[PDB]
Amino acid sequence: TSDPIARNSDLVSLFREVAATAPERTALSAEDDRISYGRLDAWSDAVARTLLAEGVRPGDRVALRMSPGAEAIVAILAILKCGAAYVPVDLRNPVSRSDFILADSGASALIGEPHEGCAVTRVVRTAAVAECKDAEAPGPGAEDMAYVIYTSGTTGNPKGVPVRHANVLALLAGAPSVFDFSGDDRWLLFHSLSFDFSVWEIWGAFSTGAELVVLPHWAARTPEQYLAVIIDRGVTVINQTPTAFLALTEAAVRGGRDVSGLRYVIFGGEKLTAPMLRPWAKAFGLDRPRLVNGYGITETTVFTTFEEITEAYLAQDASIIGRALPSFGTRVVGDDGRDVAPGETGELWLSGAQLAEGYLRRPELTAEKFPEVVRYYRTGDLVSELPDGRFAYEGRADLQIKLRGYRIELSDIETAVRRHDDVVDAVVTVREFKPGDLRLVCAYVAREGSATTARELRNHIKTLLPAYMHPARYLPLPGLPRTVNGKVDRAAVARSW
Ligand SMILES: Nc1ncnc2c1ncn2[C@@H]1O[C@H](COP(=O)(O)OP(=O)(O)OP(=O)(O)O)[C@@H](O)[C@H]1O
Repeated sequence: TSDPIARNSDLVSLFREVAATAPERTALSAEDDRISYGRLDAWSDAVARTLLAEGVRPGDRVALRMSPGAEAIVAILAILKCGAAYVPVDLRNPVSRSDFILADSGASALIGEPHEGCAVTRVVRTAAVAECKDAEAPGPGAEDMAYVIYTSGTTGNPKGVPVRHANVLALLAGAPSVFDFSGDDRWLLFHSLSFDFSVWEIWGAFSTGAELVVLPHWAARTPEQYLAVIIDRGVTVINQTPTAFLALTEAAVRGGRDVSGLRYVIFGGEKLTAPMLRPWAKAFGLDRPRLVNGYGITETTVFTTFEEITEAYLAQDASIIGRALPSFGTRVVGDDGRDVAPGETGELWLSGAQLAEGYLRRPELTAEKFPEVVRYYRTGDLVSELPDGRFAYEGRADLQIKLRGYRIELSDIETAVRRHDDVVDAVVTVREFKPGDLRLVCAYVAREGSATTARELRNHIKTLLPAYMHPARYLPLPGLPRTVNGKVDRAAVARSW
C-alpha cells in the first residue's frame, strides 16, 4: 500500500515518512512564521538529543507544560522520538491537580515552564526548545505509550490514561471512513495540550501531511478573534465543544463573517442538540462547512462515533452521536449485565484497537472498567440504539438519585429539558428549600435571542415526564459555570442557587 497511515505502526515512523516525502510543505504555522515538515523534523530531532542528555529514555513519562504553539509541538515530537510518553499539564490546573498528575505519572522530567511549587526539578525550558530551531535508538514501537492524559476527576482522583502508539494509529486509520481529509487542509491547533481534542488536532493534521495553524495568544480570548484568525489563515478544519460553537455562530452572524472556507466543524465533549445548530444552519447551510457531531472518551482514544449533521438532525430533539468507527465493537448493557433490546437505553460498552490498556497504577479500577466477556471498556455513559445502528446519547450512568420516595434519573430530566427548542444547556440537581425539604432544581441556558421562563419550562416538562421528576425551580444562567476540564462546575452551580 502507498498509504503512510496503513503502512506505519507508530506515530514517529508515520511523522518521519510524511515529512521525508514532502519536507518543504508547511507542517505548522504561527502567524506568518511557517515551519516546514523538514524543519519540524530536524528541530524535534535536535530537541530529542537535548532530552537524551537529561536522561530521557524509552518508556519514560515526560511532563509538558506549555501553551499550544510551535515549541509545544516540537517538544511532543521530541519526547515521542525518545520513545517516551508525554504527560501534558494544563496551564490552568489548580496547583493540586498538577501536583497529583506529576506524582501519579512519575514524570522524570518536564519540558516547558514548571508550575508554582512544582516537584519536578529536571526541566528543559521553552527557551532551550527555541534554541534548537534551525539546527541539523530504534524509536518507539506500536505497543509503546505516546501520552498519559488524566480524566477530569468527576468521581474521584483523576485517572491517568496511558494511550499507545497503536491506539492513535487505529483512530487515524478509522477517521477516513467519516472524513475526507487531505494534505491541503489547515487544522486549527486550539485546545489545551492536556485535552485529547489536542491529540486529534495534531495527528489529524500530521497523519495527512496537512498544516497545523496555531491560534495566536492575542486571539485566545474572543470568538471574534478566533474567526478572524481562522478566516485569515485559511483554516479548513476546526474542532469545537458545542458550547464554543454557540458563541462562534453568534460572532460569525453578527460580524458578517465568511465561514465558507471551512470544510469541517467537528464537535466533541458535550451533548449537541438541534437548538445549538439551527442558527448556523439557517445562515450558512450544512455543506460548507460540513458539521460532524463526535462522541468519544480518553479511554478509547479521543473519538468513538460520528454523526454528520443533516436536515433530519435539525428536525429531531435528541443528541445523536452516530455510528462507531470501524475498529470498535459495541454493546448496550442493562443493569443485570445483559444486552438491552434495541431501542432501549443501557450503558455503552466498547471493544477494539482504540481501547487503552487500562489506567495507570489502578489495578482495581481497571479490572472493573475493562471487563472480559473479548475485552471491553465500560463508558459510564447511557445510550440507545436507533434503527440504523446510530446511537443517541442519553446521559451519564451514575446520575440516578433517591429523593422523596423515588429513584430519579436526573439524566432523563436533563434530556427532557434539552428537548425544548429555546434551551441550549441544562443541569438538574438537588437543593434544600426548607430544612429537611430537598427538591429537584434546574439551572439552564436559553438560546441566543430567547427568554424562556420557569413557567414555560414547567409547562413543557409536564407534557413529557411524571410529576415526581419535575424540577421545582428553574434558574436561567448566561452559561453554565465550568471547570478547567470544561465539566460544569457543580460547586459553582450550587452557589448560583
Ligand atoms: N459527545 C459527547 N456527548 C455527551 N457527553 C460527552 C461527549 N463526550 C464526552 N462526554 C462526557 O464526558 C465524559 C468524559 O469525561 P472524563 O474523561 O473527564 O471522565 P469523567 O467521568 O468526567 O471523570 P472521572 O472518570 O475522573 O470520574 C464521557 O464519559 C461523557 O459522559
